[PDB]
Amino acid sequence: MNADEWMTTFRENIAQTWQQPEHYDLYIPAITWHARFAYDKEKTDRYNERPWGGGFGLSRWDEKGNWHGLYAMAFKDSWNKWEPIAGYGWESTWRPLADENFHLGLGFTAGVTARDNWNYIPLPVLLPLASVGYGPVTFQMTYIPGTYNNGNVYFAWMRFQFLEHHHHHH
Repeated sequence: MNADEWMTTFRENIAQTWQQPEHYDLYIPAITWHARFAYDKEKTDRYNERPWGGGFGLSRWDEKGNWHGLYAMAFKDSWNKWEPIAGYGWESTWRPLADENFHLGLGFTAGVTARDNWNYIPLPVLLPLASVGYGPVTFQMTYIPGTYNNGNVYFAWMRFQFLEHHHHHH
C-alpha cells in the first residue's frame, strides 16, 4: 500500500522469481486417445480398478532459444511396483507478441523406465512431446508416430507449476 511497501512487495516477487529459477512441475492423468479402437472383451469382462501415480519434473531455458525438458515421476502397480521415469531432450517453444506466459511449441524427449531385474533393466525410449499453456494452466501433449493406423495417437495430461510442495515452516 505504502510507497516503499509496494516496492518491496513487488521486488520480492520479481527478485525471488529471477533469483530462484527452476520450478517444481507436476502432471497427472486426464484424457488419452485410443489407437486400437477394438471391442475389448478379453481382459475386461468385468469392472477392474487400477492404481494411479504422481507426475513431476522440471524445465530449463537456453539463451540460444532452447527449452530443456526433464521428466520425473513414479507409477504404482496393483502388485506393488514403482516405475521411475526420467526424460531428457530439447524442445522449441514460441512466444507471442504482447503476451508472454502463453507458450506454444513442440520437441523431443527421451524417457527412461527403470526396472529391478536380470533382464528388464532400465532402458531408454524416444517419445515426442509438446508444451502449450498459460499461467496455472499447462497442457502436456505427446504423440506416437508409426506407420498410419497404428502410428498416430495423441495424449493429453494436466500440468501445474508449484514450488517445493513438501513443507514450508518458514
